[PDB]
Amino acid sequence: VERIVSRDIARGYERIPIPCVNAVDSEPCPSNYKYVSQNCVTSPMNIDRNITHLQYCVCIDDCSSSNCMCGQLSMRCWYDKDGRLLPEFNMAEPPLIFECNHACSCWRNCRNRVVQNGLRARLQLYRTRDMGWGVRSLQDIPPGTFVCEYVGELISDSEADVREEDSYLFDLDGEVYCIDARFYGNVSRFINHHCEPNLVPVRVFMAHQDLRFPRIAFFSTRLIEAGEQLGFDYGERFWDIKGKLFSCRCGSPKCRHS
Amino acid sequence: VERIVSRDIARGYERIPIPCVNAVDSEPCPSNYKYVSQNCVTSPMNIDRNITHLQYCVCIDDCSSSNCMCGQLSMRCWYDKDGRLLPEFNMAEPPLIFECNHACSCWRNCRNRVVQNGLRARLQLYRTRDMGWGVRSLQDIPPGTFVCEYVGELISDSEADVREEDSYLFDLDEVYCIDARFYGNVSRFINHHCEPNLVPVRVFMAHQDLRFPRIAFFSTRLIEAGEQLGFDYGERFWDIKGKLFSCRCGSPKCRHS
Ligand SMILES: CCCN(C)c1nc(NC2CCN(C)CC2)c2cc(OC)c(OC)cc2n1
Ligand SMILES: CCCN(C)c1nc(NC2CCN(C)CC2)c2cc(OC)c(OC)cc2n1
Ligand SMILES: C[S@@+](CC[C@H](N)C(=O)[O-])C[C@H]1O[C@@H](n2cnc3c(N)ncnc32)[C@H](O)[C@@H]1O
Ligand SMILES: C[S@@+](CC[C@H](N)C(=O)[O-])C[C@H]1O[C@@H](n2cnc3c(N)ncnc32)[C@H](O)[C@@H]1O
Ligand SMILES: [Zn+2]
Ligand SMILES: [Zn+2]
Ligand SMILES: [Zn+2]
Ligand SMILES: [Zn+2]
Ligand SMILES: [Zn+2]
Ligand SMILES: [Zn+2]
Ligand SMILES: [Zn+2]
Ligand SMILES: [Zn+2]
Repeated sequence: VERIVSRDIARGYERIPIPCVNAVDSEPCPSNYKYVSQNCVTSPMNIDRNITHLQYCVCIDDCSSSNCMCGQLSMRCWYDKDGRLLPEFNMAEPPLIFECNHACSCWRNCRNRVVQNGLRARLQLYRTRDMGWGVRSLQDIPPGTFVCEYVGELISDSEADVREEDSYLFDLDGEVYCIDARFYGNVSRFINHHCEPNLVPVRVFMAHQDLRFPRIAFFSTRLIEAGEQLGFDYGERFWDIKGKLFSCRCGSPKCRHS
Repeated sequence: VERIVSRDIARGYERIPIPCVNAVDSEPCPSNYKYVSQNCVTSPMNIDRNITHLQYCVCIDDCSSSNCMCGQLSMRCWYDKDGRLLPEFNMAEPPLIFECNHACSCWRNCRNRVVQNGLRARLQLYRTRDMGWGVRSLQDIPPGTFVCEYVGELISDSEADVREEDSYLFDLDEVYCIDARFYGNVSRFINHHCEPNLVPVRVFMAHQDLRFPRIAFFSTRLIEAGEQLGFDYGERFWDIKGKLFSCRCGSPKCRHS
């Protein structure tokens, strides 16, 4: 029996609801954090938002030509007309993506705008048998589709150094910064690690181009089938620390942390 | 002959297009500014965005009850079920409005969220006969409706002190201004009227830094389809510009003619 413990963990802040179900145990919907749909701060982060520091394009079309400066900052625009990454996109070593912004001459519906349009896929928080909560897709997701952003509290490395919990940390890259999704986060905080992951994180710039503060967008690395759990590779720093305490349960025949 | 010089001056950044028409002269659509749908900065404004500094409500409903703590911040929520200001709203002395935010327990579709849902009314930039460009409504607007935000570049009082062009300034109160001269939305084109159909209301949404209210224009009366929008620029504007020109609003009670 699959109980519905929340019809929407986002309380309407996403384009569609993100329900939560539990077919495993009696645990209620998680409530020891606050859902936020965009990154937040406690202590101030001096993100450079001077509008005159944005690089921008002067395109008179839909930004599908090689002359778009935003595509050139991205090496090329990697988006097809449906917002999916081109097959040539390097999933193993992704470039920086510079989406168009409000300084550009183009319209809000131009080709180079995907992550700034926000989560679209139908996701569901659910109780796994042996890895706590996880996130699954309720629909087929084609390859190269934007799935969700890793959203949370932006903090300095020195602030991360003095927090007891580091199990919900994403390192952004001298002065380095982190997204801590422990106390404030979106759906991405519940995604478990997989060693052959169906999501890859991509560093993206949209409303600002402060290179210290990429936003982290997960794109699908393959066709994700309806019902599949999402996963990304937490990376070597997470496992250098947590491997002391537990081993990976992703179950991949190519698992690297078992 | 009414020429359509732009189907949408906002290039798709608003919920609806804002066309521009000219039935008066040769002038093409204005292009000596950059349209933005939300406030921007050049020099940094240290707006307090610490999420733990937000006051918030714990409502278990749609925030239509007497107990919503966000409504209490204005003594009460002033929005009805259609998002319009209650008849008792004091147009002559508007309170500060604190809308719900992401720290509240309520849902994103609660009652206390209007200005944060963005411009909805069907507006049009057009060429007036004797006041340059103006903005008109294409639809009837009932009283108390959110029409548009005064959007532009947030600058300090000392920065405004050294800017030559001051015809697109809105004063917020160590005071700040919105300068819509170089970056602005549709509101930068609204002309002054001495009996205005718009009133500016100070609103707080994603942050509650009292130095930086956002300026939301609400209708003071039923605005008729085709009517030009206007607000009262105030005494500081006319104390300065009265030296150069007189008011052309045409009101029989005009105060700056
Ligand atoms: C530039 C360094 C950024 N910093 C400080 C950091 N620290 C982590 N952990 C601890 C922080 C608290 N101190 C008591 C011990 C170290 C940490 C843990 C991660 O995963 C378990 C992780 O995954 C991606 C990234 C992490 N990043
Ligand atoms: C909080 C900052 C208040 N400040 C500095 C200011 N200055 C204005 N104007 C000038 C700026 C350049 N100096 C040479 C002379 C004064 C000004 C003009 C306005 O409308 C004609 C107005 O309308 C609402 C508001 C204005 N506000
Ligand atoms: C960001 S959380 C994922 C959400 C978590 N499952 C929960 O219930 O809140 C990361 C934590 O989940 C568990 N986890 C995630 N991936 C795992 C994996 N591949 N193997 C074992 N545990 C994993 C570990 O406890 C890890 O510290
Ligand atoms: C913020 S702008 C309004 C848009 C302006 N009509 C334009 O074409 O850009 C303010 C300027 O418009 C003109 N204006 C606005 N209201 C006026 C009024 N009631 N009487 C005379 N001129 C007015 C003045 O030149 C004023 O400095
Ligand atoms: Zn372009
Ligand atoms: Zn573009
Ligand atoms: Zn661009
Ligand atoms: Zn593994
Ligand atoms: Zn409430
Ligand atoms: Zn509230
Ligand atoms: Zn509310
Ligand atoms: Zn007048």
